[PDB]
Amino acid sequence: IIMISGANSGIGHACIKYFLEKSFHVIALDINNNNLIDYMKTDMPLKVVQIDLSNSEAIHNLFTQLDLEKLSPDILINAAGIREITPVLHLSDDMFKKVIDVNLVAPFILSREVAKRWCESKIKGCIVNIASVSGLMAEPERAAYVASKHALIGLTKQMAMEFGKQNIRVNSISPGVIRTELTALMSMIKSNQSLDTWGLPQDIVSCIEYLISDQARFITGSNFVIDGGWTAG
Amino acid sequence: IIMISGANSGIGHACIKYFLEKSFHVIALDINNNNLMPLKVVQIDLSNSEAIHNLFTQLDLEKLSPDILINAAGIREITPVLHLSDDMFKKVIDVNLVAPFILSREVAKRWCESKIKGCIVNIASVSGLMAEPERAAYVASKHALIGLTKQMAMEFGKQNIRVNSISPGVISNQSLDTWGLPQDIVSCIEYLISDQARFITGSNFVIDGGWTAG
Amino acid sequence: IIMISGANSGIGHACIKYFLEKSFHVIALDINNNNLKVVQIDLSNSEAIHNLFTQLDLEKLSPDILINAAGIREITPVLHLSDDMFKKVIDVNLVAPFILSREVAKRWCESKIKGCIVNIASVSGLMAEPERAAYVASKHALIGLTKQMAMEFGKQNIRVNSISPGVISNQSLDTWGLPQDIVSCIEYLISDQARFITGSNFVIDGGWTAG
Amino acid sequence: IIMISGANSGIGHACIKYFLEKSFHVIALDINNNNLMPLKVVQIDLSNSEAIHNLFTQLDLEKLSPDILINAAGIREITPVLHLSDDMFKKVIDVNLVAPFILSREVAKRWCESKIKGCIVNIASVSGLMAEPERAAYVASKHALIGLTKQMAMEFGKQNIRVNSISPGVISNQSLDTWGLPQDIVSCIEYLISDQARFITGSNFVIDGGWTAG
Ligand SMILES: NC(=O)c1ccc[n+]([C@@H]2O[C@H](COP(=O)([O-])OP(=O)(O)OC[C@H]3O[C@@H](n4cnc5c(N)ncnc54)[C@H](O)[C@@H]3O)[C@@H](O)[C@H]2O)c1
Ligand SMILES: NC(=O)c1ccc[n+]([C@@H]2O[C@H](COP(=O)([O-])OP(=O)(O)OC[C@H]3O[C@@H](n4cnc5c(N)ncnc54)[C@H](O)[C@@H]3O)[C@@H](O)[C@H]2O)c1
Ligand SMILES: NC(=O)c1ccc[n+]([C@@H]2O[C@H](COP(=O)([O-])OP(=O)(O)OC[C@H]3O[C@@H](n4cnc5c(N)ncnc54)[C@H](O)[C@@H]3O)[C@@H](O)[C@H]2O)c1
Ligand SMILES: NC(=O)c1ccc[n+]([C@@H]2O[C@H](COP(=O)([O-])OP(=O)(O)OC[C@H]3O[C@@H](n4cnc5c(N)ncnc54)[C@H](O)[C@@H]3O)[C@@H](O)[C@H]2O)c1
Repeated sequence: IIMISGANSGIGHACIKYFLEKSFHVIALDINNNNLIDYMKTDMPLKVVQIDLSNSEAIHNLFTQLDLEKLSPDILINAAGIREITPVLHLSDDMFKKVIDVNLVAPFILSREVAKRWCESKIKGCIVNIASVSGLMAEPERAAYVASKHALIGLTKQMAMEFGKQNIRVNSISPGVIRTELTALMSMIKSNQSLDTWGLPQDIVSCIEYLISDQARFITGSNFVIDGGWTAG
Repeated sequence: IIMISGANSGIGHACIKYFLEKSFHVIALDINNNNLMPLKVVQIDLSNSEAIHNLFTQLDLEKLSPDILINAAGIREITPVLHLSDDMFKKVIDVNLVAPFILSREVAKRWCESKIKGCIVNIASVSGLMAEPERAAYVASKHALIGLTKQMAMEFGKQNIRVNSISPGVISNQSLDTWGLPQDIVSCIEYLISDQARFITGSNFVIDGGWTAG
Repeated sequence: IIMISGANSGIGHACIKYFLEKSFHVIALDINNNNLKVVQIDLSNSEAIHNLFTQLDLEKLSPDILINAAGIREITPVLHLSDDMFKKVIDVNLVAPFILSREVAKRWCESKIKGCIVNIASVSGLMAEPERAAYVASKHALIGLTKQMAMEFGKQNIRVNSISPGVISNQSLDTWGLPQDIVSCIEYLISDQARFITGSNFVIDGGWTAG
Repeated sequence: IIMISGANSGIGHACIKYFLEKSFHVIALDINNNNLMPLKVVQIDLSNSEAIHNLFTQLDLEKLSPDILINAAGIREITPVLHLSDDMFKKVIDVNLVAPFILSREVAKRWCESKIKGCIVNIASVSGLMAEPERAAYVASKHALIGLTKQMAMEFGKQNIRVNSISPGVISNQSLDTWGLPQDIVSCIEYLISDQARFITGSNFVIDGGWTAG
């Protein structure tokens, strides 16, 4: 059982399809589901929850439903995220906070909750946080985004230490520019990379597969940068 | 004119005495004032953003705007993560990240409108570079702050607004055989705000007795 | 074809085993050989490297993939660490990766062919330790070098990445790392699934660098 | 007494004026001397480690042990990496990394022997934190030097020997509209050797006008 946030789009949605193909049971979290409706009509082992991850009450109601339905996820993938592009002086309090509530607070809460159940059961859990190269190098017009992505890397490290004794591994992936719904400008992207190729969702999906695998037994608290050389210098 | 949050204790408090004694006009922000000349002391809960907005309404009525922001208000939970509630996680984030962001946006706005230089110094921590147990919020919030620092340094650089951070160690795991003291952090602030710091922006100054070395 | 330095021991030897088993033409380089082209070479000798490349230019053998795993760790108080012991660690741990990396990249650029280099660094490339001045300098240098060479050769599809093993209490996890944790990472990093990965350093360390 | 490599040019040079003018006895170390009061000038190739060992034998016989060491001698190749030869890479390493290693071990030996409380500053670079085109040896050497700073800080910390580095940017890819000047490096050196730097070691001070910010 693998629980994936941001399931309606981009990376999270490429994960939904990939992991259903390899016979995982998938719990999909997203605030929209227009791009999951078709799959909901099938008999695939797919539980879709509609949920505003910025509402921490709704996150409890999620865990109430999972407990009552007897779903303990084995893996959590925190991919849901938002990103502002607005001058910092135009960025309102609420919207700074929204970006924080989705990108940082929600991963923390979902992580505390799955980890509570894993601790209680002696299960060997796995968590992957999708941060960003904005968690390492800043960008203009992105105060909250950079802040939130730096915070999530930090959080990954902290929570790896908190739960390592229980063999719950917690890692992050920091994508560079990946072509999804979230994303002249193209030549600027390339001029800031080393590779002349576009980042795709499959590059992140593959990294997740590596990091949830048995081969990743000794991997915790690390940040895997998947960015075509953006952070190189 | 320097604005200092966390003025009622430790690093912020030590900054009060020191810049008053250097002849600065001081605006002191803290939720407590028991521990508190050109000194405006404000009793304020900095996790309440409505109260930061009202502070600025008062400051604009007073035609009083800071040249310098020191974000030293801060809280550290010590709680096992399973016992760290939603609200406490968020409170730590609202004090340690959201309040520096709001205070910084606000003083940046007025520096940009007045076309005046400005300087912000953010008090982070070594917990911004290295995690520790029982510190989910503290660590995430301090990391976030370091990232906030670099971001706003980039945002405002062209307008000559410098934004830097300091990451103190503790004020065995150290390299030096001495205690970190408040004055070690004050001296670095003094440096970061000075004319000698004209070319320093987006930098994190670690003052930690070798704690982060290895 | 894959070239692996440090082939006689630990991480390098584990790779020889795995990549034969996977059908690769392996080229092992090492000073010792007591444990497939096997070359006995001291990599701290720059003219031996140039000769290996001479020989290899005559045999048609230029690797598709390079794995710099040859390394030595002094454990020496820094006051007793001689000039020559310091240069040697630097010559093996840094200079040789660079010479070996420049040489394969030369042939890849000429042939207009993709290449892949994985540099075995260390968590000592990120966090210092006492009594390891050369080692820590050298592994910090190699992380630097990986990023620089990732930039240098990106637009020729030459990918350059590194791995920072922990030890193969100061960790988060209660197990010991194994040469296979590092081999599995090298495998991932040379895969077609790593098309987008360059300049990155992969930490594989049980949480050692976490905090 | 302050020992300064690279004393003939740029940052080492500007340190010569500066610390002479503040009453330090200075030992200038460089391979050239055309741009060079209690001053001892040594013409020395810092890539030749026999000569270094010589200098210190001599200095011991003159009972001159420096109190402070500034490692500023440096070289940057700008050369495409396919044209960077073995010798060229080794030379950059020998100057930028090996020499500061040796000079540092040599002055620490004497501080430990005499029970002095010494101070070392390493002049690294933003290329110690970020790669650039055509700078394989420079980038590797400068990353090496940050790493050595942390390690020797850890080694000699029980002996109150502080080891720190500074990472100059350029002395558009910056956030500030401005050039670094040697003085920005010199003031930072002055701060790191001071009594207010008592709790500072292992640290890396970036002075780059936002280059590394993102
Ligand atoms: N695409 C990129 O270039 C890129 C690069 C680096 C990092 N990232 C990060 O990767 C992750 C996914 O990015 P993507 O490109 O797939 O984005 P995307 O916008 O295509 O999809 C993100 C999904 O998150 C969901 N989400 C947002 N807010 C939510 C809420 N409050 N409750 C529930 N769901 C919510 C969205 O609705 C969406 O379906 C994010 O964490 C993002 O910051 C993306
Ligand atoms: N002392 C250390 O070991 C250490 C180390 C690294 C970083 N720090 C950081 O340095 C800064 C100052 O720490 P300190 O040791 O001086 O702490 P302290 O507890 O002595 O002082 C912090 C002050 O912040 C104030 N504060 C907390 N919440 C507030 C709110 N909601 N509104 C207004 N004020 C509030 C407190 O009332 C207190 O006066 C903080 O950012 C802290 O995280 C401290
Ligand atoms: N095992 C660990 O805990 C660990 C941790 C971090 C990094 N590393 C690094 O991984 C790499 C391999 O590690 P290992 O555990 O396999 O060490 P090892 O001693 O088991 O293997 C090193 C190999 O490198 C070869 N080598 C050393 N000097 C040489 C020279 N001058 N010329 C040619 N070959 C030479 C040795 O002969 C040996 O076969 C090294 O770069 C090392 O620094 C290891
Ligand atoms: N200027 C910048 O923008 C900048 C940026 C980042 C880092 N740095 C670093 O700052 C330090 C000083 O830089 P600078 O700009 O003053 O450089 P520079 O070239 O102006 O001066 C360096 C000096 O080191 C000396 N030197 C070189 N090789 C020597 C040898 N083998 N023996 C003795 N002396 C030798 C040279 O003769 C020269 O006088 C260096 O370590 C450099 O890498 C400078």
